[PDB]
Amino acid sequence: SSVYITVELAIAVLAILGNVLVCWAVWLNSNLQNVTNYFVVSAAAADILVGVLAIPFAIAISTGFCAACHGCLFIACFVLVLTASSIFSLLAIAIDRYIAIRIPLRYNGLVTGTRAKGIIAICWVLSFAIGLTPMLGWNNCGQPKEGKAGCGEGQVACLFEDVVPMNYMVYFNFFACVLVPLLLMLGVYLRIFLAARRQLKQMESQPLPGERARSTLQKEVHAAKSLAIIVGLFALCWLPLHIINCFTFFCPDCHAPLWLMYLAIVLSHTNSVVNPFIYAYRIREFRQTFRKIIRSHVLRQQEPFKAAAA
Ligand SMILES: CCNC(=O)[C@H]1O[C@@H](n2cnc3c(N)nc(NCCc4ccc(CCC(=O)O)cc4)nc32)[C@H](O)[C@@H]1O
Repeated sequence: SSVYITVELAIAVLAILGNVLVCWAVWLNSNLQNVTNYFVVSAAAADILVGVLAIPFAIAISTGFCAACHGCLFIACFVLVLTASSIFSLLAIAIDRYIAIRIPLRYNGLVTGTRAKGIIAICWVLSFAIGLTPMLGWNNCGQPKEGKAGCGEGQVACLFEDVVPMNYMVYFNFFACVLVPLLLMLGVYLRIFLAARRQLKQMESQPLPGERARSTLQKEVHAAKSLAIIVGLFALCWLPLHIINCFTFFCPDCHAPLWLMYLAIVLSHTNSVVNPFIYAYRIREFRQTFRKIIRSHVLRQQEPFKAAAA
């Protein structure tokens, strides 16, 4: 459906705009320049690449244009590399927040700029490795479906499920790229929520009653509700599609309809617009820099059209 195409491109636009806004905001505002926001900006940079490249490629993965088998496989693998990078760098934000809340005394000496650049280098090496695995031999290109070839000789209708094996999708891709990060981000959230709960408990003993503690609680509560949003949206966005993959593979009896496939693919991509944008938006310092960039842009654009009194 062209309804799928337009929704897909609408999301691609929002993915670029929101995340460019996050990258501009960190580049302009001096106060936003800390190690946490290197992770935020890396997730944002990975989201831009999803919007600019991965989403267009994922549309071609549905249109079924005629291509060589491995060339079609190449396009599908690149979707996987670019989406994985967006997941792994989002996970880095979560891990950074965990170390901030659990070990606040040692955070600065521990999460240094050199180490942060190392963590995101690993994210890409991970995304390349998992995403390009089907290219090294784990593919369906041994038996190209030539019945559908009206394609030329040695060409196939370029479909994801045609070229990418479902045992790779379920055993490797779903496990490594969705479930494990989701389980870890959930783990991180539960611990951050726990710390905040225990903190409030010990303030109720009121030995001070507390003002150093008062802000600590506010930090932990803020971090708790931010990570609830990250994880909740991540699960809402990525689980439906991958469960369908487990549906298709683990249950060869029972297949999902076409409209449902598109909806799930679209949902998978919308994680790139909301994560980590909503996390960023939730910080007041991000929100006020957003307002300044937007308002400045609108005023610089509208001023030539604004007539003086005479
Ligand atoms: C790292 C995580 N990456 C991903 O999950 C990314 O890969 C892609 N994807 C992961 N599973 C899948 C998946 N089952 N089908 C697709 N498209 C194919 C759509 C489709 C296939 C077959 C048929 C029936 C054939 C016919 O009779 O006409 C119709 C539509 N893309 C995926 C997504 O773009 C995601 O963002």
